[PDB]
Amino acid sequence: DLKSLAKRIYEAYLKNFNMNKVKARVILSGNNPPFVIHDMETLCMAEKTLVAKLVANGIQNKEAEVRIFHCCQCTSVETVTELTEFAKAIPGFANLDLNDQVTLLKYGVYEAIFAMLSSVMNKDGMLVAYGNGFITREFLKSLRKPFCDIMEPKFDFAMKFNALELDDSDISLFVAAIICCGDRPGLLNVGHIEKMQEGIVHVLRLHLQSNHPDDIFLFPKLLQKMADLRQLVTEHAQLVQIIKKTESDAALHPLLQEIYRDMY
Ligand SMILES: Cc1cccc(Nc2cc(Cl)nc(SCC(=O)O)n2)c1C
Ligand SMILES: Cc1cccc(Nc2cc(Cl)nc(SCC(=O)O)n2)c1C
Repeated sequence: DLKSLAKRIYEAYLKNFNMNKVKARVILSGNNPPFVIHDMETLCMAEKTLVAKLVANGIQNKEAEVRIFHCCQCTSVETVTELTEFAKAIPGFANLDLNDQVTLLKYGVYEAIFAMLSSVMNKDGMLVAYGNGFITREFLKSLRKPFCDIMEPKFDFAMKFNALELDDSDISLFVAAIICCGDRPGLLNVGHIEKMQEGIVHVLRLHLQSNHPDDIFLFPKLLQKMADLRQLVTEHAQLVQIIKKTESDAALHPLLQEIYRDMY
C-alpha cells in the first residue's frame, strides 16, 4: 500500500505536467522540432511563430531581456497552475486546512519549479514554449545585467541534479516531498503536515532503495538538494525584486506577485 502511495503520486505527476522527463529528453536529443533561439535574429523568428499576437502588439520594439523575462513569467504561471493541481492530488493534501494548502504551495512552488526545470535543461540550453523552443545557455548568459543572472544558477543546479539520473517516478516523489514541508512560515497545523511529510519521505526512501540500488547515499543527497533549492529560491526572489523595482517594462504578473509577497 506504500506502493499505492507511490504509484498515485507518480500518476498524478504524469497527468498534471504537460512536460515530463521522458518527453523532454526525446526533444533534447534531436515533426514540429524546437526552434533554436541563440541570437536576436532567431529570437525574433521564434516569436513571430509562437506568440504572433504579441509581435502584432509590437513587443519586438522592447529589449530582448524584457521579452525573455515575460516569457519566463508566463511559464511560471502555467507551472504553478499545474503544481497546484498535482498537490491537490497528493494523498492527505486536500484534507489539510485550506489556509495551509496556500501556505505550502506559496513556499513550495518555486522549489518544485527549479527541480523540474532540470528535466528540460541540458548543458547548452532549455526547452521553452511547450517543447517548440530551445533557448541556449550562452544567449541567456549574453543578456545585459541583471537579466543574465536569472537562468545560469538554475543551469548550475540542474547539471548536478541531472547527474543523479533520476526518472519521473523519483522526481514526482521528490516534488511531493518539497510541497509537503512541515517547517514553512505561517503553518496552522504543523503536526498533520509533518505526519504527511514523514509518510512521503518514507515512500521516497523506499522507492530510491528499489529504483537506485547502486547509489548508496542517494536519499541524503536528495535531502541536500532540497536545502539547495530553498537557498536557490531565496536568491531568485531577491533578483526578481531587484528587477521589479528597477526595470521598467518588467512588471510582475499578479499570480506571481502574490507568491513573492511576504515570502522571504
Ligand atoms: C524564447 C521565447 C519564446 C517565445 C516567445 C518569446 N518572447 C516573448 C514571450 C512572452 Cl510570453 N512575452 C513576450 S513580451 C510580453 C510584453 O512585453 O508584454 N515575449 C521568447 C523570448
Ligand atoms: C518550467 C520553466 C521553464 C522555463 C522557465 C520557467 N520559469 C522561470 C524560470 C527561471 Cl530560472 N526564472 C524565471 S523568472 C520569473 C519568475 O520568477 O517566475 N522563470 C519555468 C517555470
